[PDB]
Amino acid sequence: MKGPAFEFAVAMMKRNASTVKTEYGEFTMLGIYDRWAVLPRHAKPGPTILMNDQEVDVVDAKELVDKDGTNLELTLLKLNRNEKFRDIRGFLTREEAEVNEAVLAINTSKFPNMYIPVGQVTDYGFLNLGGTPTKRMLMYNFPTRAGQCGGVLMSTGKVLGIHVGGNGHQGFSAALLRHYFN
Amino acid sequence: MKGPAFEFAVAMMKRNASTVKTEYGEFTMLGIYDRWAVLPRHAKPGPTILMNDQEVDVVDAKELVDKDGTNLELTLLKLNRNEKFRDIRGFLTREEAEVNEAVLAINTSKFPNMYIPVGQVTDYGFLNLGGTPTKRMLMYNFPTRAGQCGGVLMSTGKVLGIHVGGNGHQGFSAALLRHYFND
Repeated sequence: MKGPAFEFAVAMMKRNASTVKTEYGEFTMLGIYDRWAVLPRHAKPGPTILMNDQEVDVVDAKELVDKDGTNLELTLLKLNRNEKFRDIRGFLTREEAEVNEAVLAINTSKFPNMYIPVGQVTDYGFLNLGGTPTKRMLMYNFPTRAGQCGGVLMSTGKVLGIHVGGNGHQGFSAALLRHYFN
Repeated sequence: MKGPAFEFAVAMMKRNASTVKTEYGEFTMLGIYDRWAVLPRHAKPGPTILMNDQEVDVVDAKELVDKDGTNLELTLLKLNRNEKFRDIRGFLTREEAEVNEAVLAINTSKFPNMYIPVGQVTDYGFLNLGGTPTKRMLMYNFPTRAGQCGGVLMSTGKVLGIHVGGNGHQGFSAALLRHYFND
C-alpha cells in the first residue's frame, strides 16, 4: 500500500517483465539477468514461447527443486535473444522474506499492467499444491482471480517471489531467492 | 507510475470506494461526502442498488449536464445509509485538471483491488460518446479492458475523474469538478 513500493514495482515491470504464452497458458514472466527469466513451474514452457506476441527460442530450462527433491514451483528459462535483461539479482532476497505491505504486479492480456496491494506477506513454508508437496511458499490475503500467475510480488527495493497460485482470498508466491541464480 | 498518486489512491479507495451493481452492470463507486456518491451515467442506478452485495435505497439521483444541456456522463446519487462518507470534496479540482502521472483504481469482481498507472492525463474536452455529445472528457493512454468503467482516476492529492469509456490504448474519464457537490 506504500507509495515507494508501487513506484518500484511499476519500474521493475516496465524494465524486466513481459507477457508469455506457453502451451499451458498465458503468464507474467520476469527477466532476471542476461537471458535468464523465471516462470511459475506450471507454465511448463517448451522449446519456443510467445513473448510479447513474438516467438522466442528457449535454449535451457530448469525446474527448481530443493536438496531433497521437493518442488519449489518455479522454472528458470534461458532465452535465445540479443537483448539482455537488466540484472535485478540485487533485488532478490537471500532467504524467504516477509513484509508488511507488498504489491503484486500483473502483466497479461487479461490484466495489462495491473498492481494490487496485497498487504502482509508471510513466510508460510509448506503447501501441498494439488498433490505436489511444495516449499518456500509466501502467503498473502487478497481477492484472487484467475490469470494472475506468475505476477511479481514486490516491496520497495524487493523482488520477493513469483505468484504461483491462489483461491478465494488466499494467494501464494514461490520465494525468488538469489542463490537460484548465484 | 508515481508513488504519491498510488498512496493517495489506496487511501481513497480504502475509505470511500465500494463495488456496486445496478440493473445494467457492476461498477466501482466512489463516495464523495455525506451520503453522496458518483457513478458513470450509463450505470443508470434505480431506486435501489447493490452496494457491497447489500441492497441500498437511492434517495436522490442527478444525471449531470452542463449549462447548455450537454451530457457530462456522470450520475450523482444520494444513498439511504447511516454511515457517512469521508468528505473528499477538498481533493476535487475546480476545473478540468491535467497531470503527468495518474492512477486508475478499479474494485470489481472482474478487477479486485487493482491500480493501473495510466500516465499523463489530457483535458481532451468534447467526445461523441455512442452518439451522445459529451464534454469535460479527460483522457489517457493505457491497454484498456472491458469492465473498467467507473474506475476512479487519481493523482497526488487529486480525484481527477470517473472512468466512463475507452478502447484500444485510450481511456477517458468524466472530470469530477468540485462545484458538482455544492450544498
